[PDB]
Amino acid sequence: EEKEILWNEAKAFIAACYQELGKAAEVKDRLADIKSEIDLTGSYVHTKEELEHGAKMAWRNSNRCIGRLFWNSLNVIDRRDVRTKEEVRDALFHHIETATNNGKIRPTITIFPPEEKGEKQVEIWNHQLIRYAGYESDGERIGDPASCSLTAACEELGWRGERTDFDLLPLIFRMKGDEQPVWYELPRSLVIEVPITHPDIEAFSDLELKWYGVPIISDMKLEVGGIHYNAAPFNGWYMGTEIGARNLADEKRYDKLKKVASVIGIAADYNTDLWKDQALVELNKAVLHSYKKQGVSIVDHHTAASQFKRFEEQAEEAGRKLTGDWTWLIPPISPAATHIFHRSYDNSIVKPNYFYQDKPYE
Amino acid sequence: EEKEILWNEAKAFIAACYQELGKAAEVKDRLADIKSEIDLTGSYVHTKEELEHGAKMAWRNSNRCIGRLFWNSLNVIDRRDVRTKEEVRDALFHHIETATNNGKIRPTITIFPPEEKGEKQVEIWNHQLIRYAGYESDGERIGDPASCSLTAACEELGWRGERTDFDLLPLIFRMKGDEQPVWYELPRSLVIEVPITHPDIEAFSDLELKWYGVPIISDMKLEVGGIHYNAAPFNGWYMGTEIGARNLADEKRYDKLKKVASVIGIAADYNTDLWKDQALVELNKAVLHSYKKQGVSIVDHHTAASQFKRFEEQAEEAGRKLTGDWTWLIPPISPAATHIFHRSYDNSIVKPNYFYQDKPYE
Ligand code: HEM
Ligand code: HEM
Ligand SMILES: Cc1cc(N)nc(CCc2cncc(CCc3cc(C)cc(N)n3)c2)c1
Ligand SMILES: Cc1cc(N)nc(CCc2cncc(CCc3cc(C)cc(N)n3)c2)c1
Ligand SMILES: C[C@H](O)[C@H](O)[C@H]1CNc2nc(N)[nH]c(=O)c2N1
Ligand SMILES: C[C@H](O)[C@H](O)[C@H]1CNc2nc(N)[nH]c(=O)c2N1
Ligand SMILES: [Cl-]
Ligand SMILES: [Cl-]
Repeated sequence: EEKEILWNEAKAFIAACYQELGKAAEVKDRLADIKSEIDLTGSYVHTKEELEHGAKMAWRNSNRCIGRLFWNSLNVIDRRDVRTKEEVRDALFHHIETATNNGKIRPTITIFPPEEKGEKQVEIWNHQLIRYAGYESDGERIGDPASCSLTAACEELGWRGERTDFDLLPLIFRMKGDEQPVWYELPRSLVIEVPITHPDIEAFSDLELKWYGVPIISDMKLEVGGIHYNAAPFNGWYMGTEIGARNLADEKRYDKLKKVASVIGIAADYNTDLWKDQALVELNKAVLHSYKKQGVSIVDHHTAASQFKRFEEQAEEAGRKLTGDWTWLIPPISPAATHIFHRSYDNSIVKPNYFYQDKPYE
Repeated sequence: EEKEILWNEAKAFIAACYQELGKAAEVKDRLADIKSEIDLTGSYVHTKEELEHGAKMAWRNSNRCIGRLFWNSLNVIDRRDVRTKEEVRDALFHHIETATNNGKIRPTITIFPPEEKGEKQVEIWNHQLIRYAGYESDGERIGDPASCSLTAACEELGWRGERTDFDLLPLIFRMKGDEQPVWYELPRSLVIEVPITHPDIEAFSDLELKWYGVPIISDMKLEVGGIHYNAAPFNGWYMGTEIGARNLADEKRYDKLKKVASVIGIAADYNTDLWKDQALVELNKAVLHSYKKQGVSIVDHHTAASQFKRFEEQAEEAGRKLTGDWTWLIPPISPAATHIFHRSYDNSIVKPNYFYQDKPYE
């Protein structure tokens, strides 16, 4: 019946995929082959065309992503051939280099071997391939609180962070058949970072803020036609509010709004002064300016929502229903200044798609 | 069976109301009386205590309101005695005067006779008792677009607006048995308005903006224990974002952000400059400053969310489940700077409550 779930998902995906690719006449023969393959082996293997179009459909179906206009130009790297930890490590280094593209970011996904019987072949422990460490030791908070748990697990395995506020975590992943994950320090030449400065306020550099160029999510499973690719990291470029309203501003993250208020010269004393809102706007302006100045791709939330509107129009023109999660699509600053705020969205789950999965620590 | 819906809602309300009022032993006798009264007359009449506590429960159950901490201090005015249009007009003038309270706003509801067999006794055409007119005549837009339809209906009945951007609409309501509503101009001495100025930027007054002091909603039905009070206007004080992010900023309302940008001296040319977000913050700061300076009650969205957090805590302490609509509770500026953004809310409908109802025009 697990086998039954597979065939049913398989029928649905192939029919849809081949219809979109102009190959509907080949559906019959392909499903035949697949049915025999499940019969004998307990699974089936995607063609390169299937896998590529499946990852692109999965992005197109991600209800929580404002960035979907560009779903059809996803760069897909097929690494179902990897068998060793060195090959996995090298494929991850490669994804970083090719996605970064000297700052002109290319949306990319690298796909590793799928689960076999719910049994992972490769288990990545990172939440993003590039992320900062976090520490908490009797009172003292250093770095990114969101990474405390993973940082502690790494330090169990013999790594030691320098305890700056921006230590890069090592890649950490376990292979099927190994008891402990291995880890590898990232080579700094592969990692672009951006110092945060403000276009008008010189003192803003006194805060000594920075962020990394490319968010490479490695904590989600790609599901395509009943095959579960648990290890399949993917990246876009940032929308500036993710850095300036959330990573740098949230009280449970870097918590910088009182420091931002002080450097832009406003009091942080009275709710009615709206100092938090003012500080959020100047911090977000600094983040966009800084990425643009350094030649690293980024989009502001107004341009992003306009692109998303085109995505909605495109879907209607193609006869496809649109699904979305309004609570994630609205940006955290000036949401009502976007068209998204003023309409509603059907939050149904459609596959192929990406699904969150929790880590072995945690 | 309509009679059956009534008794069932009646049983539920009395039991709950009397439990909260420490009167649970009187439930049996009261329900008995009520059952006979429905038997004979097709309905029942609330005691003054029931009606007052019911309106207060209905506020406490309004999922979309961030202001519910103060539900138990609602001022309830019982006007189930009115029979003429002059009495209705005078009760509405009175609500304005007593709610305004010289600027120290008192949350108030005036309750008129309920529907009898779905038959209204009094039908108020206004959406708020104080609101600005709107006009559109081949290209030319004047005043509040949200009021175009109602403004046109009034001008059918012989009223004529001066066609400023801030004409006050007349009260307009129909009585049972009359074919046409009547209308009455508001006396300006009852209506507080606030000129919008900025605490730091002198030029802001060049925009010649103003808003009215008190939002008095007259477009909703109060439902209490199966009795439908369609005419029951109620007011709070404003949260500043309602004026500055929505009434004055929205493209389909007064649409002032490009004018705000020009007067605060920033360019309105590039999405990445975040000029809309900057203009929204300065406009919202001006609205709070201006209401405070004039001595008219208002709350900022940060203080409001903190009060709402106390409302959540109070509900837990009392053993009551909390219901809310996250999509309306988050403020339209800096939503993620409030605790509301970071939790989830059960959007179930609980009665007594307030329910939207559409107008005869429209
Ligand atoms: C190309 C530029 C891209 C931008 C600007 C963009 C923007 C975003 C943003 C702003 C979010 C919400 C984050 C939050 O509010 O917490 C998000 C979520 C998401 N995006 Fe995109 N995205 C892009 C590319 C991609 C790509 C290439 C994929 C996959 C192939 C993807 C899949 C998703 C998914 C699955 C989520 C939900 C993540 C979760 O539940 O934790 N996005 N995106
Ligand atoms: C005392 C100060 C009050 C404040 C600051 C307040 C604040 C607000 C705000 C900000 C909204 C959302 C408006 C929007 O985003 O579109 C709202 C909605 C609402 N409030 Fe309150 N409120 C207060 C008092 C009251 C009172 C006294 C009642 C009734 C007795 C009430 C019942 C409601 C209802 C029913 C809605 C939903 C309206 C709709 O669906 O159109 N509120 N409130
Ligand atoms: C490809 C991509 C591009 C982009 N610009 N942003 C994103 C958003 C990434 C992102 C960053 N911080 C936090 C999250 C949420 C993490 C998260 C956590 C939990 C518990 C569940 C769940 N579904 N998701 C997501 C992804
Ligand atoms: C008592 C009260 C106090 C306060 N500070 N704000 C409010 C919000 C009033 C308000 C103002 N503009 C617009 C709306 C929404 C009107 C509205 C329209 C439709 C179609 C449905 C529906 N449920 N509601 C509500 C009410
Ligand atoms: C249904 C959809 O979410 C709709 O556009 C809502 C958005 N949330 C809202 N939130 C508030 N505060 N006021 C509104 O009028 C609306 N309309
Ligand atoms: C379930 C609840 O709405 C939750 O707090 C959400 C709020 N919406 C969100 N929106 C974004 N963009 N990112 C998040 O991580 C969350 N968490
Ligand atoms: Cl991030
Ligand atoms: Cl209003």
